[PDB]
Amino acid sequence: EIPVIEPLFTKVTEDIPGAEGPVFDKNGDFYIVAPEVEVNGKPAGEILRIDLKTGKKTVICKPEVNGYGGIPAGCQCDRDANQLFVADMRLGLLVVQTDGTFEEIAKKDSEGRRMQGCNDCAFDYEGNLWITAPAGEVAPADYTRSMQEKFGSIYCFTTDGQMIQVDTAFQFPNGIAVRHMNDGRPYQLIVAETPTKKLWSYDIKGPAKIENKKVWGHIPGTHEGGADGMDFDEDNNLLVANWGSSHIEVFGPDGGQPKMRIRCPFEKPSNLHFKPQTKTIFVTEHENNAVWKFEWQRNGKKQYCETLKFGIF
Ligand SMILES: [Ca+2]
Ligand SMILES: [Ca+2]
Repeated sequence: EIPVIEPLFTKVTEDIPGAEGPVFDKNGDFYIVAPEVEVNGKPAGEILRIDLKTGKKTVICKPEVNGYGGIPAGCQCDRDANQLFVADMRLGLLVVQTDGTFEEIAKKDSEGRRMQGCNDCAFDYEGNLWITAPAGEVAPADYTRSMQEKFGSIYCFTTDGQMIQVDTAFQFPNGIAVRHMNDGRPYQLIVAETPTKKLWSYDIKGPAKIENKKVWGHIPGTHEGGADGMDFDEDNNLLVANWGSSHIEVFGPDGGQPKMRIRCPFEKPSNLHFKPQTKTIFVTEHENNAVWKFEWQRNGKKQYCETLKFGIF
């Protein structure tokens, strides 16, 4: 018996193929990605800015490297600069400027191995970027994904520019989040393994240093799919989009089974993001390829881009 709530969901915008990676930059502007946009059967994913007032869409970037289009899927906003870090299933990790210019971060990791296509990412408060990589090698390699075979990896892009594969053998690692102690120190890394209906955790000992891999939680349902994107609220409750279940699961700090479920007026929630300093959660979903918003019980946990480099406390 798990309590379920049915809050009012308000449509923001639609017609965004594979709507994913909702994020707010330092100016408060809202962005999302459309990974499934295609031109002539070839990838032509886009990064869009959405006007929250009218809901009008503006494509600011259509990533492409050497004639190979991208499949942008997840985002995080930087702190020291107002730029976006985008996980791309075809191009790896991208840094995108608000004027639409972009740069591909790496073609190979620290060990010289070819970079894998990424899906989502999360910054810890020290500025390290944790990334899931469910795809195979980046372009120009043939596109493939670990939906059946276990070749999905996890990366950590350190503050000193190193791209380190921290673990592998995942069956489609998807959403990812970092739990911090009250003193702001990175404590645990939570990784969603979609098809297996599992949420995994690691203890963070330092930059690109994780240990004690554990099955942290279980996603409900026997439907095809499972945990996609996720984020923490200010009380460290973890909200997880359960693709294919019509619900967003709410886990307590200790994980295990959901302590609560949120019913959505659609079947495929993909990701979510809190509007800075509010209880408003923006949700992307793949049933109607649209963006919606609803009010949670409390404010979200501050993202890295909201913290101060030169603060006192
Ligand atoms: Ca995802
Ligand atoms: Ca998010």
